[PDB]
Amino acid sequence: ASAFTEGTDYMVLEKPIPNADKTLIKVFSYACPFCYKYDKAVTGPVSDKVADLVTFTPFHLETKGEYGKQASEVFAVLIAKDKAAGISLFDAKSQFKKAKFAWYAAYHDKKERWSDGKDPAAFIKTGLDAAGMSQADFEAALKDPAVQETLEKWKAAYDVAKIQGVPAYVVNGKYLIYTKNIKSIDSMAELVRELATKK
Repeated sequence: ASAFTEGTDYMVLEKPIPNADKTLIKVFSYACPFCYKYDKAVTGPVSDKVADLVTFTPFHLETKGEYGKQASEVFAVLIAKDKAAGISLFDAKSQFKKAKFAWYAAYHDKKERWSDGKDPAAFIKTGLDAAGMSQADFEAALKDPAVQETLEKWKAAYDVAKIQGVPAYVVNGKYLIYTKNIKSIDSMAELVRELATKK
């Protein structure tokens, strides 16, 4: 039927993310501990359960941390590359996934700060080395118009992140899930399916 409750399980965004129908967007930051937690355990299984209905669509939040935009640039490049190649963003071979988890580990587990903003080379190296992509290949791919448009789209992440922090899971660009009220993977997957099929 309909099992979930407006104002508790989810809310409608005042300003929807445009051009996002049939997506599960996850607004996240490399510098976000709960993003790491959810990425390790929840994001994959939930996305798998709803993959027949919505496409998993990461949105990186550039405003958080000293290297938010550098991370966004790398992620945008790596997602574009993975998707060109037909590789799932949860596949062991995903370059996006490798970079993402390398940064999560460095930042959250090893408390790496790469000289507090002054060493973007060192920051980018952590992600690119994990992904197996060269500095030169990254700077060249950054120029791709579709990558630049991804970066423009992700500017929308800030107003969504403000509401209840990150991670912020959004369905069809319209319905924001309350992270603190997520009960389980099985529950969240049904919540996403319910939201995805709203008129």
